[PDB]
Amino acid sequence: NLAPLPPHVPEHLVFDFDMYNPSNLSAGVQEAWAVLQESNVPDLVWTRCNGGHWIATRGQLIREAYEDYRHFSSECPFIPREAGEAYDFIPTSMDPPEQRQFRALANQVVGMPVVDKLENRIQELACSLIESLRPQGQCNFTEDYAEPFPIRIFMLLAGLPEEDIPHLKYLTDQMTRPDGSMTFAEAKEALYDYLIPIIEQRRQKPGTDAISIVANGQVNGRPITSDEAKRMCGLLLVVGLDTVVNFLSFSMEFLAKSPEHRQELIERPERIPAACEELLRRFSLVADGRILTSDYEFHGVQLKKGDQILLPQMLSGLDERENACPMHVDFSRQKVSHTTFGHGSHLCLGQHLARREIIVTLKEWLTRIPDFSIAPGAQIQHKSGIVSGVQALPLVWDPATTKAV
Ligand code: HEM
Ligand SMILES: CC1(C)[C@@H]2CC[C@@]1(C)C(=O)C2
Ligand SMILES: [K+]
Repeated sequence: NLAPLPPHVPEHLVFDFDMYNPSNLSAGVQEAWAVLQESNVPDLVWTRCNGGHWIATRGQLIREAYEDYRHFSSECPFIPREAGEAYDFIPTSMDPPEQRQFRALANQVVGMPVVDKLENRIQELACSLIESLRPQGQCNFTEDYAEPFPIRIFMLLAGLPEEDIPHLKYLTDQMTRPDGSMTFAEAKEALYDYLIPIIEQRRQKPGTDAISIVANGQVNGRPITSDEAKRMCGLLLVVGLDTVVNFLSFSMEFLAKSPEHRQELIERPERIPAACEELLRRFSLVADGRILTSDYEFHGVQLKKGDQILLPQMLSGLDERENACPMHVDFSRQKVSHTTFGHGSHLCLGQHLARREIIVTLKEWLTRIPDFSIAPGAQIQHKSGIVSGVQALPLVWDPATTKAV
């Protein structure tokens, strides 16, 4: 359904892109979004889909808008508007200066220092999961590895039982790729219904888990409030259950379809880190945005106070203006440019944990299962939203070609 065109939006800037069900989704989600970068498409367009909103299509504008928080506010970061209005997670729903004090505490529970403490656990789980699958000669990658690996590690640090995964995963997914059964607001309240008692429980009897640290934390010298802690932990759950999980599947789908690249990493393991960065660019998957704090002329386009603008983190690296032959994957690419982990004051705090999980996966999987492919006749389906993903990824391989170690 298309919303009536606002009086200030000129017809020549209309491009009805649906971020939750893009026209060319069958060609791959990144490819579907890339249509926004075709020759005849303006740098900034307006779509009448999902209530109506602007979409910056080039890395230059995306980066600029993310840096200018005075005009582009995070107060309402999601499309549709009802979702952005209900969205109140900390620190993502705040703009500087207020945002910074909470960011410092968040970095404390998901930052590099935390990764170091989880290193052995992360390594051990990846190897354990892969070894268990190796002899089967097949797997449903999304549910057999992409989900359990990142999620179990997260539940470990958050001190939450693994049996709670199904429910929490469902809720998080409704906030990024809603199936229609729940509005963002309904999913949020369900998430908070789960968290509130745990936070109070851990404020009374503090543990060493991430929820306890946040719950009993301080924000620039003063005690964090119960609601602030709740809004912070809400973000942690979403990010721990619906980010790396999706990216791993895009990366493995690609490797399953390209023996050449698998071979390159097998022969030269030292290239894994660089490969991780090139895959992060090519298979970027996030797209959220901002709301205009006032009327503002941006790159020749008149934006009105309250207008929502989608700033696809995914598009910057796919922009041929930033990377030549953007759809081509080259692990030796000289200057890999992207905004996969965001840009500006809200730059991803968990990117170190994400990269570690990606690199460990690449290394340990290729060491045990060097040769694999997409299951016979399988047609991989992608899903689009605030965070895009892969519906299912059935893989097959000959056990005789694997190495247990
Ligand atoms: C492939 C994996 C990941 C991607 C692509 C990703 C992407 C992003 C992006 C684009 C933002 C900024 C959004 C905005 O500007 O509104 C962000 C923020 C954040 N991310 Fe990540 N993320 C990933 C994994 C993680 C993980 C594993 C954690 C921790 C468990 C994490 C924690 C955070 C936090 C706390 C913020 C909010 C920072 C702030 O608002 O100041 N991220 N991430
Ligand atoms: C857009 C994001 C990827 C960023 C981290 C999780 C996410 C869905 C948010 O709500 C903020
Ligand atoms: K809001």
